[PDB]
Amino acid sequence: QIQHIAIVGSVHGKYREMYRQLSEYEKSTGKEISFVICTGDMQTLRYEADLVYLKVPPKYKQMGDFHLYYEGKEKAPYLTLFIGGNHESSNVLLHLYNGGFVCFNMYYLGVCSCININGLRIVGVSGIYKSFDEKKPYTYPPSPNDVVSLFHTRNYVIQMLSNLSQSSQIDISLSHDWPQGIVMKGNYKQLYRFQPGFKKDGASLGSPINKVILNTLKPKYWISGHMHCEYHAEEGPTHFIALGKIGYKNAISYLDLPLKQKTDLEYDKDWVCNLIMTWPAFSNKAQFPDLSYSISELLSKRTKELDKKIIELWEKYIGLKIIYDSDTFDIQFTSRRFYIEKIYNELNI
Ligand SMILES: [Mn+2]
Repeated sequence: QIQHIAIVGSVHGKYREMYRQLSEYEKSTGKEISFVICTGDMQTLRYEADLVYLKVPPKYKQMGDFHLYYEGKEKAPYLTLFIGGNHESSNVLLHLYNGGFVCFNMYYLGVCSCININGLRIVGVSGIYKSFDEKKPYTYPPSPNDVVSLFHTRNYVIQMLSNLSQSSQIDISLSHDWPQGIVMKGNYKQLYRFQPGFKKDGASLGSPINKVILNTLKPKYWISGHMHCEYHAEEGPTHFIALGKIGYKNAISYLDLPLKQKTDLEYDKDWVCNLIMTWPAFSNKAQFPDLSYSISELLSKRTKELDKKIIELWEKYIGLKIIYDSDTFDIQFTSRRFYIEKIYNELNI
């Protein structure tokens, strides 16, 4: 009993083409896709006004396909999970920094999070690395002046994710840009001949944030897009897989994993606990996180009984199953934060 998981690189707003490719797999092979994982550059523009938040070179200022799905004209055939890249409707993703459905069957994992599906634990890290923004807080509501900085990966996600492999392993981890250094742990020679532009960065190619996270959690798989190429490498127990951009053949691959239990998309318990316990750092809706707080210290307060109560409270107000919610994203921002704050305050601490 195996589950077939589609892994996708950069979409660049080409959804109909991606799904058309995907259905041509379930027929060319007769295999069934359990679900789809996308590693970024989703460009989830709802309508024209969102073009403001899409940082792209001029020739790529396009609406793409997403809005058809947002309108209901098109329907995603597979449950599709994704993180943010460097080309996004960044206002939408900020509204959903704590994750959310952008439309039917399309779930954004947020700035970072861990989810559960079919007995798997999947960790996501959105964005790309620029050193000058790694300590920048998020400002809310989103402003057009932040189009250039919103998609940069913050350092704080390291602390948010670091304890996640304490109780069980991490099956799959996603990022947009590559973990730094991992280019050297594969056939980088074969790569360079095909991508001469990568040679210059050397071992420094990729994100140091993702490097730390990979080393700390050592997932079974690490999947990245962004680099417009196919690539494999091995860092200890972790299989690295890089994917190209939709419209080209290196863009989609498939993971045939053992399916132990079929199980709906669910919030990860440990992630939920971290999410609740770090609330004080995120209590200012205008500017977060507040790094006068230590994410680590806040998370050191996790105890078994506390975790147990959190999961009970989460299950009550929100539910363990991640379900589709068609409320406008600004409502979902406020709503999820309302319940996070409620749960924390009920712990009495
Ligand atoms: Mn990219």
